[PDB]
Amino acid sequence: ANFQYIITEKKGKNSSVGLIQLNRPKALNALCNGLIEELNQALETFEEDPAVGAIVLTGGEKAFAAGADIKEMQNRTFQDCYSGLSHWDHITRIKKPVIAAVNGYALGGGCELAMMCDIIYAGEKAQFGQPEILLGTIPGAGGTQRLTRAVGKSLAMEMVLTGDRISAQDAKQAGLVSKIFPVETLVEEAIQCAEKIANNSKIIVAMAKESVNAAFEMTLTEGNKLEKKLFYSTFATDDRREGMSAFVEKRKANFKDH
Amino acid sequence: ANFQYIITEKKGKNSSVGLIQLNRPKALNALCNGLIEELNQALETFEEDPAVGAIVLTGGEKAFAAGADIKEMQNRTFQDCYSGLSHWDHITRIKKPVIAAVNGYALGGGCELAMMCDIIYAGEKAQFGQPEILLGTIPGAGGTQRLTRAVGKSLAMEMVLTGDRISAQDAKQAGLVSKIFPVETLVEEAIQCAEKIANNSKIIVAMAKESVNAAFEMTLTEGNKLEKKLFYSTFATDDRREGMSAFVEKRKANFKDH
Amino acid sequence: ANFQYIITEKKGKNSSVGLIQLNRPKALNALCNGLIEELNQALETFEEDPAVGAIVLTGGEKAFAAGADIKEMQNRTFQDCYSGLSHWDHITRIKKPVIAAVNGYALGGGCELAMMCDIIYAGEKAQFGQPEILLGTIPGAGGTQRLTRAVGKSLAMEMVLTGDRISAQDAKQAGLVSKIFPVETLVEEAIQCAEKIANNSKIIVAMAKESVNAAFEMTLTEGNKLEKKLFYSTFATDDRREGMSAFVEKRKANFKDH
Amino acid sequence: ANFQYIITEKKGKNSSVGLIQLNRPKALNALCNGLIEELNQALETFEEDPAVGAIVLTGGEKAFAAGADIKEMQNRTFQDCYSGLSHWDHITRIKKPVIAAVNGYALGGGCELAMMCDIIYAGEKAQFGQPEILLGTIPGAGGTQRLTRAVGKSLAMEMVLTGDRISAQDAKQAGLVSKIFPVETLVEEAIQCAEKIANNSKIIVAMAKESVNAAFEMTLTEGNKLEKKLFYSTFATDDRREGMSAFVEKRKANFKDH
Amino acid sequence: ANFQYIITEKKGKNSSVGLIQLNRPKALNALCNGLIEELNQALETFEEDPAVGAIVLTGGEKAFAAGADIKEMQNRTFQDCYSGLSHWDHITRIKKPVIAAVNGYALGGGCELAMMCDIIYAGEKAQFGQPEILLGTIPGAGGTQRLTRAVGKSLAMEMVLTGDRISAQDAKQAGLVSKIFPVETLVEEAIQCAEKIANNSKIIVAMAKESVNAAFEMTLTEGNKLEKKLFYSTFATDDRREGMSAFVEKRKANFKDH
Amino acid sequence: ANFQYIITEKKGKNSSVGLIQLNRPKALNALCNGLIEELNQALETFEEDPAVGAIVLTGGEKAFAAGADIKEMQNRTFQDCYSGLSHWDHITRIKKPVIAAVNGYALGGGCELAMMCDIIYAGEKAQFGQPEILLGTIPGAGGTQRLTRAVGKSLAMEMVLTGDRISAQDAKQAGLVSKIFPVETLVEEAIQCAEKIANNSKIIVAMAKESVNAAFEMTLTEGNKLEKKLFYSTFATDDRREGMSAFVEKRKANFKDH
Ligand SMILES: CCCCCC(=O)SCCNC(=O)CCNC(=O)[C@H](O)C(C)(C)COP(=O)(O)OP(=O)(O)OC[C@H]1O[C@@H](n2cnc3c(N)ncnc32)[C@H](O)[C@@H]1OP(=O)(O)O
Ligand SMILES: CCCCCC(=O)SCCNC(=O)CCNC(=O)[C@H](O)C(C)(C)COP(=O)(O)OP(=O)(O)OC[C@H]1O[C@@H](n2cnc3c(N)ncnc32)[C@H](O)[C@@H]1OP(=O)(O)O
Ligand SMILES: CCCCCC(=O)SCCNC(=O)CCNC(=O)[C@H](O)C(C)(C)COP(=O)(O)OP(=O)(O)OC[C@H]1O[C@@H](n2cnc3c(N)ncnc32)[C@H](O)[C@@H]1OP(=O)(O)O
Ligand SMILES: CCCCCC(=O)SCCNC(=O)CCNC(=O)[C@H](O)C(C)(C)COP(=O)(O)OP(=O)(O)OC[C@H]1O[C@@H](n2cnc3c(N)ncnc32)[C@H](O)[C@@H]1OP(=O)(O)O
Ligand SMILES: CCCCCC(=O)SCCNC(=O)CCNC(=O)[C@H](O)C(C)(C)COP(=O)(O)OP(=O)(O)OC[C@H]1O[C@@H](n2cnc3c(N)ncnc32)[C@H](O)[C@@H]1OP(=O)(O)O
Repeated sequence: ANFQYIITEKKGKNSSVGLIQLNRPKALNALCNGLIEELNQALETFEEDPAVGAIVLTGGEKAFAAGADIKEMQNRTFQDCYSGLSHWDHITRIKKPVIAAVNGYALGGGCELAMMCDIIYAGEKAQFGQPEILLGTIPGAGGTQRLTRAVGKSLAMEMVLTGDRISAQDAKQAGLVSKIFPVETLVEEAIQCAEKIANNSKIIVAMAKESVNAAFEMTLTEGNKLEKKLFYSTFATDDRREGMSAFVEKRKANFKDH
Repeated sequence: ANFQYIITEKKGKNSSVGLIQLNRPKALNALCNGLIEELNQALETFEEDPAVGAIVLTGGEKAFAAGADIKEMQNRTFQDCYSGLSHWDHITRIKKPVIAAVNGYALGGGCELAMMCDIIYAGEKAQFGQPEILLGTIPGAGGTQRLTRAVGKSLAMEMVLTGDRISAQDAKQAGLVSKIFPVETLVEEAIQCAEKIANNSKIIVAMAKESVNAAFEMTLTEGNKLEKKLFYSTFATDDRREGMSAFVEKRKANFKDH
Repeated sequence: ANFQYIITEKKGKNSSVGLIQLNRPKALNALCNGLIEELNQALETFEEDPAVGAIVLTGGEKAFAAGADIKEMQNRTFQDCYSGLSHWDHITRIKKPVIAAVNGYALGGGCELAMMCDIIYAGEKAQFGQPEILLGTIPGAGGTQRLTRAVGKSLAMEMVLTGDRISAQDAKQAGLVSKIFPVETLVEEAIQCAEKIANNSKIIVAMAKESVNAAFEMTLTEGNKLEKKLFYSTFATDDRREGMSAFVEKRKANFKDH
Repeated sequence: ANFQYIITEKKGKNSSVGLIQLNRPKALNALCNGLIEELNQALETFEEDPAVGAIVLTGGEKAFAAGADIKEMQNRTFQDCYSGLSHWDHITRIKKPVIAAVNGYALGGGCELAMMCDIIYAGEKAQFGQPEILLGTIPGAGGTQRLTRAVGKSLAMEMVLTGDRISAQDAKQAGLVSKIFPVETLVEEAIQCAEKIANNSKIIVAMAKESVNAAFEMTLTEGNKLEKKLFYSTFATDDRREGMSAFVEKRKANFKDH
Repeated sequence: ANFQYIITEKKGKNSSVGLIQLNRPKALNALCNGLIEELNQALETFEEDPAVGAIVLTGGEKAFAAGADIKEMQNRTFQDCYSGLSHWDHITRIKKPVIAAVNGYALGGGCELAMMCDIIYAGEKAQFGQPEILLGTIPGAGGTQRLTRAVGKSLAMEMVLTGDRISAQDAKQAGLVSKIFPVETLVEEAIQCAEKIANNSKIIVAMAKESVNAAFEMTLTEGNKLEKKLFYSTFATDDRREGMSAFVEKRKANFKDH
Repeated sequence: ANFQYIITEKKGKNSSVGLIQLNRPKALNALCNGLIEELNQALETFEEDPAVGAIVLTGGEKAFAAGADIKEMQNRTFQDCYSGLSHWDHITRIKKPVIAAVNGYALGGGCELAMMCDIIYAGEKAQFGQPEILLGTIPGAGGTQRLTRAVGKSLAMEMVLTGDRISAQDAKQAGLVSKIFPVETLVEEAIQCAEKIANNSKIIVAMAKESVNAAFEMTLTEGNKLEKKLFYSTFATDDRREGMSAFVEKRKANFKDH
């Protein structure tokens, strides 16, 4: 469509990386309903596009996304909430992998949106935080849940109770993010990692992703049994036969996505 | 009351931080029943004090606490356990946040009491450990559970099976504690974090704390749903209206704990 | 027996440590059905030897193990999977502690084998990875489950979806391994950790290992209650009464394994 | 809208109950994609109607519904499944209560659809079953999960593994259904149970329905604590003050749904 | 003490049974704060009385208990709940078994109190219900959790969403209660069950009770393992050795509660 | 082999049902190690037999099994249990369905062995119980877990804490067993049900069985998703195509176990 709040581009080898860029820089990309509706639309389009194997989500160089728009919630009631932040986690239902390339601020709903991605790459000056407590509320889209599971009780409690930000280097050391890149090459490096993934078999990559996600939803006993079943499933695909022949016949693999 | 084994003080801005100091230096604050009874009293008194928004728990410079009291345990039988270990985890039922400021030894029951706190700050010479195995027993107040969830299986196995101590630095790197301070300022630094948590609304802070804790008790799916209900609940308070107004109007929020 | 693929030896003080070494260096220790079978036999023999209190598992300098054997798997089918990698987790059923000493490559099934040990020590040049996705399959023995639980979602997703390796240093920082040592002393350092475990009471150590393992199978509430029960159980042993009388009596405990 | 497969109607005191009637009896209400989409829209419409407080779902007199449409499924593949039957559980996302009035056959997808409702009333000649196994497949929409949790392992295994049907009386005795009525008054009796529900506050009913559904997603300890939060949240509503004043003042309650 | 709203007595063979009778019949046993505090005291006194091995909780003939007390809840606010019905589940922490003998009404808080006992015996005219919804609130002490787990989703949803009562016979058929007896001998029949329990070893009974309770708190795999460790623990008591010796020696066991 | 304690035969149409009869009538089939060992061999042999699709497990007319062997357990110690019950749950790892046909007593370990089967059919004079508590021990092979999940808390507590037996009719009413047959035809009836099961595809039957068992190990969300995956799996098989072709061609299906 004609997007007012984001820009999308297809990037990388063979146009296989979908790039979604939040673009509301005077508001440092605060998450408003308008922008969320567009993000959701773009994610669905990329998800349905057969040439796209992975998505990179990024913002501007000073901010991935600072916050939601407070003015937009300022006047709601308990009843309003309860009976009526609904479309905020559509990103968790995409099957293809999604990499957040975070430069600058990722705060509040912004930190949450990044944690919902499968992988996070941070720029050198990135900063993460959940300042919701400073506004008299608490994180409402996994900020108390995905953060704690990544960084441990002590650091998550400190962040959620004080609102204090942490640096890209603290995030990486704690495992909230897995690489740090220079500011000017962040998105390009995220695009390469996405390309590498997109070169894999899509149906296998989707099973792997589902398998890793399952580790937050099951005991280890049941997570292993699920994994084992996804693993048996891969033997029903041509890609599995091809990847393994390629290694025996010492050649490169040619996946076809089934 | 007139405490035999602890000292309590009110501190920080407006006396908003309750300080509790273990004070049985002759036994390196070994946690005998009597001391635990006084601790639980001091915590309840803080909890009920409307001036108090956070608590700091600390020992002396040489030990936070060197464990449960081995002398009191020596002569117990399997059958004493059964029909008889009891008020050891009252601290987990306090709604207000509790920060452990650990200088020196925190071993066995003492490491466990620190890990039950929301946040741990460590002094430069602090040491953590679970030496229970060296007495022919295992950790009995979360030392195999909270430790493992903070530092990973490999280090928690190594600590629990050998009894080896780790440093403050190793504890920080592993996410068991979140900051390290010089010995002589640790307690002051912990009070400053406490005072920051105490400036926020007491009822919102209690909710946020409940939400974070819930990351250890449910799948990520039901944790996100429970957080969302608590987020909705915030919109039932005056302090949520006041915080959101203050952000929009760009002024200091004046929270009144409801 | 007469082993083709591994070498076993008894080591440490009084020969209390069973060492198992994978020995199929022309395939970089690839884990074929034959070798898994021997490995399982060697594990059962050490578990049954009353002289052995802990096991070290290791490979060569260049590789701990490069994976399941891709040539045996090549012509498997979805129905073969279903109706017939079955003894692949026998190691998780050994009650005595097992430490992986990983030099060089630990990839795919080899990374998984290491992650199933209680403790991992890594050599300076070690590398961990899950390159299954490059063959059109996913990790099938815990590599989406135990990895995620040790290193966090972001790093696990990146490793499983790209197949990229991580260094020993990255692995320690993320808590997948708990110590790093020079290539040449690695095994010796692992035998020392093992010998220390072996000096402790075998019954309490088996309990303490169970308890730590429970942290991935239950909520924190229930894990604490199971631990408490096993902690009560220790009071049924001679070793528990000795270990604590020793401390009180200012003398060396002498453990009898009961 | 112009519905092919279902009929809808408002019923009961003040048009408070929305009635959805599946209406493809030349195929015994076999649930083809077409019918599901229609079903799903009707559910949404009643969900958004501020006059309706409960929905009654029902089929014809001889079949509630005899499964998904075996002819639509005949030629699908394993890769079709993976990459491409999907809106089957929209009903689980409706917040208002939904009662299944089941006359005649409710088999396979049909039995699943009824088990996804909150309440099931059965006509005297109703029959429930999961005959998937007779087609070479297994239940795919909760038939091995919701059935087993309602009837116990022995009866579920017998049903799933043989395909045998059970009677309305066996279903009530086992707790899969909760009342039995004559074939010819079943719908009207469901409607009167729905109107009783619709007389209660709509926000409170939604909270209660969520509490009860959480019994299948959490341990009891966590389900109690979630329940407790929803219970406290009711005190933020006018409806609660109103129901409770009306008891005290011995008068009827007048609820406003907030 | 000198009780205002309850009566206690010791009954059974050798006065081995503590009987607690709720006694506020002019409010049908509405559970005000005051009565809750005396119940809790009486429970604690039987728990510590070494002559008592099991407790029987009953009410009057027309009512066991009609609920929490609506006049004391009437003016509470959301902030009251929050930063404030707290000692309501002390009965769940008593180690000795508690049997509810329910004659007459057990509604709302009163149904919940009975579901918190280990065993419920119902008189012929008893009725069970959760009418909270009719007051614009939801059950707040396990009514949506313990009821659903006993009777299945359909019947719990119907009860919680309509407020309708069910009979003693429906409750027994659904497994909410496990015996029905005549109104006039109900309490003596419950005493008989408690005396039988009290003749058994207290320590093994307590462990059996904990093992049954674990069935609502973990997966079947882990509850089997918890149970196995409790079963090994029994072999530390004299009573277990006595119990089996007596079977093999063809004589009566004499238990000694250890 | 030459079994001392059991008898096996193949039965039903096409000899498709493996019948294992416990045959140690002078001890009422008390389950000593020797008998468990033979039991497990007989089950493995039927598991591996491509003509067998289901197994019927039975005892004699007077006792299915009266428990673990009290004579063998008498002189065990705490410490024996630690290091040394072990192959007691091999039956739970069989993929083919197992039906217990219980005539007469099934008590203690014998009630537990029946509950470990997928389906229980009971003779008219069968009796179920957990009399462990009368020997000073608790159930140790699922008696506090599988029982409670089948019959609800109240009846399970009453059985486990008193040792009282329940009839066949009480068991069927509570959902512990799914059908009652006359004593002299019970085995023939169970074999007929096994024969139906064995008419279906063995690979689809095994997946159906694994799905149903999953209901005890996962929240409903994750149980539904695992089931979905299994459902997709079936589309990789020939039997799924054949069964669904057969309905539509209105002929009888010809399954080939793949
Ligand atoms: C449910 C919870 C269960 C918890 C279970 C547990 O925590 S089991 C407990 C686990 N923790 C312990 O095993 C650590 C035990 N303590 C030590 O190992 C050591 O004290 C230490 C390395 C920390 C410090 O050695 P030092 O030589 O500096 O100090 P020293 O040992 O002389 O201690 C000073 C005095 O405190 C006493 N003391 C120290 N630790 C104690 C303890 N846990 N229980 C009782 N008393 C203790 C001593 O015995 C000595 O008293 P006297 O010389 O005057 O007698
Ligand atoms: C349930 C579990 C499922 C597990 C599934 C898995 O683990 S799937 C497995 C995942 N792991 C594998 O993908 C890693 C494959 N291996 C490699 O990429 C590479 O070998 C390497 C990166 C380790 C290093 O390569 P190098 O070039 O240094 O060494 P090179 O490739 O010459 O390998 C040395 C010899 O070992 C053999 N070999 C190496 N890895 C093997 C493996 N995993 N399975 C079988 N055979 C293997 C190769 O064929 C060459 O054998 P010949 O020259 O005699 O033929
Ligand atoms: C993800 C979710 C997955 C769900 C997957 C599933 O539910 S698998 C589906 C499971 N359910 C099915 O097995 C039930 C199949 N139905 C039956 O076995 C039988 O129809 C019956 C026992 C229900 C009733 O038999 P009767 O003899 O009275 O009626 P009869 O067999 O003639 O059926 C009446 C008409 O309905 C059609 N029909 C009935 N059930 C159907 C189904 N599931 N798919 C499509 N068509 C069906 C038939 O083809 C016939 O139409 P025509 O004569 O015009 O052709
Ligand atoms: C955390 C936990 C939360 C728990 C929350 C709850 O249990 S909420 C509460 C839920 N339970 C209630 O909704 C049930 C309320 N009660 C009723 O519906 C009805 O009393 C009844 C069907 C039980 C019986 O009706 P009867 O007509 O036979 O008796 P009747 O209504 O005249 O009342 C007898 C006297 O008892 C008092 N009474 C009855 N139930 C009460 C209650 N739950 N709390 C306060 N007082 C109660 C009434 O005021 C009247 O006193 P006066 O003569 O002085 O006026
Ligand atoms: C991990 C799993 C742990 C499991 C733990 C358990 O199952 S503990 C086990 C729990 N189950 C038991 O408590 C039930 C024990 N048995 C009884 O209560 C009773 O035998 C009975 C009520 C079923 C039937 O009484 P009757 O008098 O008809 O029959 P009787 O008692 O004479 O049994 C006939 C013969 O078999 C023997 N016998 C019966 N049950 C036995 C058992 N569980 N272990 C060993 N031997 C047993 C008797 O000792 C007797 O042999 P001799 O006369 O030669 O002596």
